[PDB]
Amino acid sequence: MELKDDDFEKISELGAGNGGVVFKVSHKPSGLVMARKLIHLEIKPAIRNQIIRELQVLHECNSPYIVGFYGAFYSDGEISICMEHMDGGSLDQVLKKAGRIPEQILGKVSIAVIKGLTYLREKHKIMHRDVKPSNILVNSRGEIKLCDFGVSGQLIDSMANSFVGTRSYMSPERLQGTHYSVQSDIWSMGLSLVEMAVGRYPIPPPDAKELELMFPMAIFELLDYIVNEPPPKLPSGVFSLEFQDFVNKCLIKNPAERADLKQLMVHAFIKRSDAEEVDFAGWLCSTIGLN
Ligand SMILES: Nc1ncnc2c1ncn2[C@@H]1O[C@H](COP(=O)(O)OP(=O)(O)OP(=O)(O)O)[C@@H](O)[C@H]1O
Ligand SMILES: Cn1c(=O)c(F)c(Nc2ccc(I)cc2F)c2c(=O)n(C[C@@H](O)CO)cnc21
Ligand SMILES: [Mg+2]
Repeated sequence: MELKDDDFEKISELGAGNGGVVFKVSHKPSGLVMARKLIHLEIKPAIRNQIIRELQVLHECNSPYIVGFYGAFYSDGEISICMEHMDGGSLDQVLKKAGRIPEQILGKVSIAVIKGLTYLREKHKIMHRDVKPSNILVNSRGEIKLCDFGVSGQLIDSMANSFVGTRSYMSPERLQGTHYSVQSDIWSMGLSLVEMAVGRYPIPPPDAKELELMFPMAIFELLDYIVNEPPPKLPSGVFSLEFQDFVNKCLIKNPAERADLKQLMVHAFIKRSDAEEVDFAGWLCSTIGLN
C-alpha cells in the first residue's frame, strides 16, 4: 500500500544528523513499526516531485545487507523516507556504548559492508557516497545493513550546501575534486573500521603514549591531514596482520592503486572472517542491552 502522513503516529525520536531527523513511528493501517526520516527541504514542487520519483527505485532494493524500504512521499515541507526500524541502531551508537569493537565482530561488519556495496553496484549501478558507522545499522536478529546511500541525483544536488564541519570519512580524491566513484567508498569503509577498532575517530593518529593508555581540530587542518599526510593504520601487535593488511589496502591514497570490492572479497581477513563462528546477535544484545 501507498504511505501517507496521516497514516503515521510518532513513537519516539531515533536521532538526527545534518539535514535529516529520524522518528520511530507506527504506521497505523499495517501496525508495522518503521523509521521515518524527514529531510526538511523547501524547493520548487517541480524538482521535489523528481526527488520522490527518483526515490521509488528503493522498492527494487531487496538485499539482506541493505535496510528495507517501505516508501517515500512529501508532506508539510518535508521529504519522508520510511525504512525498516533497526532495533540495535547504528554502529556509531554501538561504538558509543561498546567503547571499542572487537576484531572478530568487525570481520562480520566488513563482510556485510562489502556485499552491501557489491549489491548496489551490481544490481543498481550506484556507489554509496556516505559510508560511515552511523550509516551501518544493525538489529537483534544479527543483521548488518547499509542505509543512506545516494539513489537520487536531484537529492544529492539539493543537499550540496551543508555537510560535516568536522570528522570526514571522504576519500582524498573526493575532497580534492569531482573525479571520484566506487573506489571512494572503499576509503570510507577503511576509515570506519579503524575508528570502530580503536574507539575514536582515527585522525590525527594517537601518540605513542596515547596508544599504550588505550590498550579538537580545525576544518582545513583535518582535511589537509587526509589529503597530504600518510593514511592512518592499525596499531601493531594487538590486531591480526590480516586485519592490518585489510585496512592498509583500503586506505591507499591513490584510488586506482587502492583495493577494490572484488579484491577485498577474497582478502585473507575476509576469508578468515567468513569461517569464524560469531554470535553477533548475542554480542550486540549483551553489549547494548536487548532481547
Ligand atoms: N532505519 C533506522 N533504524 C533505526 N535507527 C536509525 C535508522 N536510520 C537512522 N537511524 C538513526 O538516526 C540517526 C540519525 O540519522 P541520519 O541518517 O539523519 O544522520 P547520521 O547518519 O547520524 O549522520 P549524518 O546526518 O551526518 O548522515 C542515526 O544516528 C541512526 O542512529
Ligand atoms: C542522496 N540521498 C539519497 O538518495 C537517499 F535515498 C538518502 N536516504 C536514504 C537512502 C536509502 C535508504 I534504505 C534510506 C534513506 F533514508 C540520503 C540520506 O539519507 N542522506 C543523509 C541526510 O539525510 C542526513 O540526515 C543524504 N543523502 C541521501
Ligand atoms: Mg545518516
